[PDB]
Amino acid sequence: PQITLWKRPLVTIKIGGQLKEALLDTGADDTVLEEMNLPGRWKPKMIGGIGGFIKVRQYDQILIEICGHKAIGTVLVGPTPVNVIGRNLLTQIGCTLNF
Amino acid sequence: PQITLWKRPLVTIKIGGQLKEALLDTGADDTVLEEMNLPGRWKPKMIGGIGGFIKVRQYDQILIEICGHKAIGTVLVGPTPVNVIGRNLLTQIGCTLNF
Ligand SMILES: CC(C)CN(C[C@@H](O)[C@H](Cc1ccccc1)NC(=O)O[C@H]1CO[C@H]2OCC[C@H]21)S(=O)(=O)c1ccc(N)cc1
Repeated sequence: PQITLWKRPLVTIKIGGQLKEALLDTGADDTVLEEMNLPGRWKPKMIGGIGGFIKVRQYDQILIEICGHKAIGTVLVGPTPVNVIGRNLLTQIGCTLNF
Repeated sequence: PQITLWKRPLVTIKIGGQLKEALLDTGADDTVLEEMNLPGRWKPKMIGGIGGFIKVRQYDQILIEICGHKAIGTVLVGPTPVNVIGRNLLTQIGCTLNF
């Protein structure tokens, strides 16, 4: 589809057998999701933006479905104010910016 | 143009007669630039990101050219980790997400 930017580009995703809402975020290097109890091992990481850094748990090779498009890759989990699908997964669904 | 997301969607912008590099950021409502001298009146404001809130100077109705596309709108100046072009200007240059 085509998504205009009048409002936040929020879409439904499916991750770990759960449905959530997330932003399609071209400004996010990596996908970051609200606190959720995913199984498997993980690695500590800190990610920075406006306001400073938050601590997140890095899970690798996580399957996510974004508008029926499947992708699998890194998912960071932590106390983020919003769920963002970052470029690491946006590339996998064929997402481009166009003007 | 059509911009893929294998690397950061960085573009050259012109603001206040100066060239700068900036990130096309669909997850940003607003446009936030690093500390710089901008001609015009400004008001102090707060803006919140992934790591908390920062103090910015709000400049209204500023001319800004993004990759050869003119916009006139609000620009926030403050200690952002990187220059981000948010939706308030992305809409003006006709930017959409497509997949
Ligand atoms: C600042 C960017 C270079 C990086 N950010 C993505 C960006 O889209 C955030 C994503 C975002 C969105 C909402 C809340 C927090 C973070 N937007 C943002 O900070 O925008 C602010 C300016 O406009 C306002 O509108 C939203 C917040 C304000 S980030 O959230 O900090 C981030 C950093 C690293 C990763 N892997 C993922 C995300």
